[PDB]
Amino acid sequence: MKFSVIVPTYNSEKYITELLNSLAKQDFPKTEFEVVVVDDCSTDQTLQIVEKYRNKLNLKVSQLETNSGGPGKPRNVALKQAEGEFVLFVDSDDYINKETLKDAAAFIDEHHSDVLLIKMKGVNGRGVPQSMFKETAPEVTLLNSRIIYTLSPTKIYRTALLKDNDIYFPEELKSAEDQLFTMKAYLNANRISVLSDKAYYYATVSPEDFYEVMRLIAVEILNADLEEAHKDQILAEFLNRHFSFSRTNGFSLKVKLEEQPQWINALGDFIQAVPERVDALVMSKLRPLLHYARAKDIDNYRTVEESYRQGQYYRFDIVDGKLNIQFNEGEPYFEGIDKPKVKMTAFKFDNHKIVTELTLNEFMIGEGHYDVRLKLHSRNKKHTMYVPLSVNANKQYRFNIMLEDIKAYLPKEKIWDVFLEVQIGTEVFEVRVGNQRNKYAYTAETSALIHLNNDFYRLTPYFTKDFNNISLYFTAITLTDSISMKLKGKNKIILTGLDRGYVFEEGMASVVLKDDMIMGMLSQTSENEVEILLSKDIKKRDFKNIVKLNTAHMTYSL
Amino acid sequence: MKFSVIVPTYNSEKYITELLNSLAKQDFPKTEFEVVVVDDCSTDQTLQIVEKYRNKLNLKVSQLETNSGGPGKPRNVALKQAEGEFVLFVDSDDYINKETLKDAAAFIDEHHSDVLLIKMKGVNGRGVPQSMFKETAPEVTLLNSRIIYTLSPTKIYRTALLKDNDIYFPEELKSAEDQLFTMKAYLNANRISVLSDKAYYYATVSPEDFYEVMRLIAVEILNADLEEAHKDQILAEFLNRHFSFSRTNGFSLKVKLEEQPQWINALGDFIQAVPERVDALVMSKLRPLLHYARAKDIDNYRTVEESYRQGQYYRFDIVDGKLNIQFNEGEPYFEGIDKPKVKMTAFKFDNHKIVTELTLNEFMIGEGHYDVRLKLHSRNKKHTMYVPLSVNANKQYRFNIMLEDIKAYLPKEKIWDVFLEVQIGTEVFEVRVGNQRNKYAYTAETSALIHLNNDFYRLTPYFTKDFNNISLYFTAITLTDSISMKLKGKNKIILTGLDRGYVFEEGMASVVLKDDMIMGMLSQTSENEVEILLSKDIKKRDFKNIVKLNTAHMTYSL
Amino acid sequence: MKFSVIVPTYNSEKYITELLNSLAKQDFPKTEFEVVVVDDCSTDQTLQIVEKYRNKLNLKVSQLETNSGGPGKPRNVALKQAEGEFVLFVDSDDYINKETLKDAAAFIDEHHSDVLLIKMKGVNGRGVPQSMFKETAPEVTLLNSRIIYTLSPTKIYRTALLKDNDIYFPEELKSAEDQLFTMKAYLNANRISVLSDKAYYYATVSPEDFYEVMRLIAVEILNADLEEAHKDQILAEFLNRHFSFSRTNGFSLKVKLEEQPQWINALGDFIQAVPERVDALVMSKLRPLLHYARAKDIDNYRTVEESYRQGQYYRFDIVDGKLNIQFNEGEPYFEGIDKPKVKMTAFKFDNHKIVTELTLNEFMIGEGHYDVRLKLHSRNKKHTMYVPLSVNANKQYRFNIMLEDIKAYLPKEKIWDVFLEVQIGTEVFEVRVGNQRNKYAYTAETSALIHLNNDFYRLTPYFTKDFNNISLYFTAITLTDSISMKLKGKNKIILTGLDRGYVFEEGMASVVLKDDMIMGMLSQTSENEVEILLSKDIKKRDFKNIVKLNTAHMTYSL
Repeated sequence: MKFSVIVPTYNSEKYITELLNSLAKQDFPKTEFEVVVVDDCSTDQTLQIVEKYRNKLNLKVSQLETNSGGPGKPRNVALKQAEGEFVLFVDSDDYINKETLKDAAAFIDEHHSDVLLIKMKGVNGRGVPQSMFKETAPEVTLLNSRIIYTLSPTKIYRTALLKDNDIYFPEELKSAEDQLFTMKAYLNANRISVLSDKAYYYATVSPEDFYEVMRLIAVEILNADLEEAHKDQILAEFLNRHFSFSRTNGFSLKVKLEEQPQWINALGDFIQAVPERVDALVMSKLRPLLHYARAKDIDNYRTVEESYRQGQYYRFDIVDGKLNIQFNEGEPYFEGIDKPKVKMTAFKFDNHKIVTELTLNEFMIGEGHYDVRLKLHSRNKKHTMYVPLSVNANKQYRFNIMLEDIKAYLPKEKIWDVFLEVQIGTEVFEVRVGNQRNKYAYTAETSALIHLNNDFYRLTPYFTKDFNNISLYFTAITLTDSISMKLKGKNKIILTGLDRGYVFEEGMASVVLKDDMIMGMLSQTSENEVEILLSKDIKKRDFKNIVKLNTAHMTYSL
Repeated sequence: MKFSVIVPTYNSEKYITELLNSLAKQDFPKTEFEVVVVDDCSTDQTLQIVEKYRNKLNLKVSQLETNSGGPGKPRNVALKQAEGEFVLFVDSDDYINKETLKDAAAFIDEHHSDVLLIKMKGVNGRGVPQSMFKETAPEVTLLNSRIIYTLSPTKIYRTALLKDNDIYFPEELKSAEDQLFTMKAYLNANRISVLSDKAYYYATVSPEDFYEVMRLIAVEILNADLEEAHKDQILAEFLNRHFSFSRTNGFSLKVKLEEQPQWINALGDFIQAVPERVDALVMSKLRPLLHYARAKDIDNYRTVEESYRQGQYYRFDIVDGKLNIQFNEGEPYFEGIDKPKVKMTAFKFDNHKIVTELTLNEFMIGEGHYDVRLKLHSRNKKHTMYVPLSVNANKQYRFNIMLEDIKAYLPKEKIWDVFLEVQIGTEVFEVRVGNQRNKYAYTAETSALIHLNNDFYRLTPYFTKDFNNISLYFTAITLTDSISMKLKGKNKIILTGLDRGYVFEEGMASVVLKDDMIMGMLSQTSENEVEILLSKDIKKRDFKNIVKLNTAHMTYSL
Repeated sequence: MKFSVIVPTYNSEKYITELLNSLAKQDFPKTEFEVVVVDDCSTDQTLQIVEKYRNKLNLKVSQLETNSGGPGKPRNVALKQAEGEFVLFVDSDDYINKETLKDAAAFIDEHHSDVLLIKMKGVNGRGVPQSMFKETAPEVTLLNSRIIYTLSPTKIYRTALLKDNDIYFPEELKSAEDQLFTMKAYLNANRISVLSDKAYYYATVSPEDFYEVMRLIAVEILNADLEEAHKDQILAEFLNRHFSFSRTNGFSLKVKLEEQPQWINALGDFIQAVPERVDALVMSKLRPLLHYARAKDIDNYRTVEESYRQGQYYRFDIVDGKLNIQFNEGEPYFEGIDKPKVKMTAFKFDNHKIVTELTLNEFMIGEGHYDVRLKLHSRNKKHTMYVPLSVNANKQYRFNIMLEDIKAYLPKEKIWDVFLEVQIGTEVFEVRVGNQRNKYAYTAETSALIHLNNDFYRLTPYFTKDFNNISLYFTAITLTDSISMKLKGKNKIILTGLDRGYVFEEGMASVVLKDDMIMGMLSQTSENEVEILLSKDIKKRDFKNIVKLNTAHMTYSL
């Protein structure tokens, strides 16, 4: 055979039908795949609905003598019963696509994959991460990709890869038992593949056993058949993920103060299993958690997290976007802790204002103790412009760049670079924003009209070619050469942007003649067109005498 | 017996029945507690009411020869008559819970407590503090707990603890004679417990006798059988409560000038008893007061309290959130002295922006030496929002909360608390506003329409129930279920608020059809109706086809 | 003979007749003055023209054997020949007022001056100090007048003062030689006077010599027959002028680098004769320059001058308006080193907002390290308003003052003066603005209409009489007494300011009736006339029934 579907079931009567159908609707030969469903001793008509697919699917039903309490053992007993060339672990609450086994079998015969990663899609609001399923790579490792950011068994593994190297689910450890199964596959797979052509997989205690599994992963990486420099970098990105997205992230804040001695000890043996040379590779804000984990000093560990949330430190000084923190009278100085990273999460504008939203992802300092201002620096480093913070929420700072405020300053230069100024007392940081951002919500070269001294200019936001950073292009134009004015119907004025697009502020509008004016409603139909739904009909001979044209906050005389 | 309820009555004919019912409704054996009632020579029929409880309770009735002037003497006369193992001082105007004695004996039998503190709860608006009854603790001392913040005799004392140490209420001092009693019992107790499982207690002249009690407390603190360091600390926290809550707090600003020399002499002999070494442990703002109390200088004492009210000082400078104040010409320099009083004098809001005016009534620093920001904190303390200062005048700080800038940050949570950040260099003060304010010029549950991603929400400014503090409530609504759109006449659209009133910005407003628009005005008729006086008339069949409806600066899709 | 006029000439043939005529034209008896011309070995016909006057004047004519290169040796030769009671030096290209000797003679006989300054006047673009010639003064000193700011020898000196004290021009020092001569006269003079009734005097290389003269002056001052504190004070004034206006100012920025060591060595020897106690007496900015001059250290000296000129300092803070500056690593801090100049480069306003731009023309600290706010201060100093910065471009600071934000605070006072507050940490500058400005863009008394609690007010910018600064006058008005409203045609409403112009924001506007509304476009046709071009006709009977008039952002109930 080719595949072998393993399904851990436990009290899944109300939704096993959604999975047994996906396996039946499979666009794949029935003789080249099987479904091994081992039950964890259910108390409902679960096997009785599975047996409704014995004729539609090659089936191997098994049931444990007693309940195990997790998908660990049901997947292991089914792993010994699997006779196919590959395995696919699917929980009973999930389902797959109709062409999942078809596209996977072809992808195997072309790249000869040992571990295959299919892109997942979340239903009913389930994540399911995405940082590794943006492209289709026939070969990845734990450094050049993000496969280390997903460790669930919802992937495709080679049966010989897991049986020869002895890779089974730890039955005794019911806490995150899956993270060891995948990491053992990642370190022992000669080639790891990521498939991302469509949506394939559709998903729906004492900290002792948890921190033991983490220690097992740190040991498997150090003892794998890889280069020593690569072993700690793989272990570093694993600590980059554990201390940021697992339950360890801030346990001294949430876990009861009575049970924190139980946490710091179990976590202590995990970090003690990681060499102290790896601390230079993990994220700099995690090193104070790595030192206080080995020493098992919970009091000094609870303070490091409390010093991060509220941004209060006992003693500190800054050396270029990186601080040197002393969390207590006598504790050592952690140096090289982190210029703050800036990502432009939003960018909207028109002929009235410019609304940007810069978000500070990695800023160790707490919010409120530092002041930020948006800097608009010229290319020749002569003129600049500072726009204050309009409103902020957490580390999302929104600036409202009103054009009327900066109209009399743009004609100084044609290239206005957009920096973000960060200041803490007397230390001013100059971060160039642009290279990290979301998808630009406009078409390229989309400018906005600016009237100034009976002349017309266009403020063109664009990204530089060097480092993809955003700037503002301010140059003089001619109206009749950029935007055409036509009369659609008898109560609509269409402004069509010829060479480029021109966005404008939607809402109320007003056109003016020598002796009459008509009110209208402006609305952006497309990126290079604008409709003005007027109140009364304007005759075409009156359309030739449009003296002035205003918006809801800006005016333009013809 | 296990308990001896001591009841000092005097003309309690109108409310002793509630107490005598609560003492009979106890879920406690009758032979374990006695009610020792000592009347202070009443003028009415108070005793005739007590006598009718002799068949339900083991009653002890007595009456002094003349009125003593308070519960002072009647509490000691009942103490010699009390033969139960423990005493319980309950005023003639208050009453206790059904399970008071029952939950007290079981708790004493489980920890052998010498002073038990039952949780007090006030009726008809009576404080009754709350800081020390947040938890049920088996053992607490005068430095790791707030038990010093409650010196009322309404507690459970061990008959041996009071008698074997000559702990009796002083008779010759009528002012605060009950604080020396509890402090004598606090220091001499080997174990102090606090029972806060439920609500147990329901509570309803020359200063020569006042500060004389305070003097006996300071000497009692210095002559206790504790460590010398623990003596000065218990003496300090006593000064931290006396000078903050008793009559000393600002007496020079209230007492007549002809009687302030009398006050500065009595308060002096109490402060002269406190060694000058203990002042280093008192709160820094009281050290100037403790100095002029020993010197008994009332002209310089009044100078300090007036300086603390208005923020004026003869010569000062700020050194890291702490000021060094000299109150007069030729006086020593008090250094290292360290929240402002806020009253929301105005609050206006609509579907466009929010206007609130927060005023600083009392601050220990002049304007221009600190920054202020408006904080909108979430209930779970996960999210936050800061609005920059729009304008200020002296100490009246006004903020403009533009809804367009904050619409992207509200749906993160549903409850937002309104704080007030005040940063002096780096030390921040987060003041909860709303309780002190002017009259709320709106009706309760008055919300405001908000539009975001074709959804309809409501911003409901409300006041919390625990502390009357203002907050904002964000949740979803159905437009056709909270607001109705009707046609008054032919040129008026009457917006009606059903379940709650909605405020909107008055001014220009337009309705848009598919191929026709209409200009109009917007005037808030009443608090739950809005008039849209249009420019032209509109037929009833066209009123059904209103696709979009805007205000002065906001749009809304129908 | 009252006067001896001493004239050094050198190739003066083209201009010598002007002086000789002015001496011949003196309204003074010829017997009572002589003219002593000593020619510095001219190669033209200077002497022959001079001889033409030997009958009109008592003339002594001499000529040196070789050109001395300067007036020093010629004047000394003449002074040895002078028999006048007084001498007057006039340069060969200068000339004197016809009434000079007559007026000076009378002044001398009334006051017995030993040194007599006579007011100078520059022709053809020359100056010529004036600041010490604003008044006539019979007796001045170096410390209570500005005489130390003019050291040329174009003055009247008592011959016996010079000869008895051996006061001659240094011949071997060719630079600034007249400064030593005049300093010596001042210090020996019993009375120094200034005669300013009219314009009397009409005026048309290595640094070893320059700084050698300066060192002799220091020695001369310190050795004078004056009080010790006075010697130090006089010397401080000489240093103030010398570093500010002599060739010493900025020498490390102008002189070739290879020669700056030579400058600092001659300058160093000069400053080394000045006791260090005197540095405390000099303008604070000069103190670092004095320090490094004494040490003859050009590298640190050049850094100081460059730091001043570019506003960059290695490390500094500001305490109460003065800077503490460390100019280089390891160097001493110089403390208490000394307001920015402000020009109002824009001012626009309407009934909706005020827009003003302030430009810092000169400021000892670069952009970004200070904060600025606009301050409105009531004339009685009781109330204050602060407006945050809206945007800034380099040192151009723009403030948008939204009148809706300040409407509630304006009624407290009538006069609001505009200040710019500049805060650097905790040192605050209050700079009154208006006296430096671009041309005010409105007719005087042009006002804005404000509506507040059913009452109408005008906000009127104006300029003060005493210092021409800008203030805001806020007072109540009666609308129908101040502004007329009339109908022009059928679709235009004209608002005319009757007593003053009223400026309104241009753009959309509306008039509201009790059952109707009409939109329009507002345009400012003149500075006291506003036109609202309505979207339709209005009957005369309904124009009288306008209840409400709205602009783009404001409403006015009529």
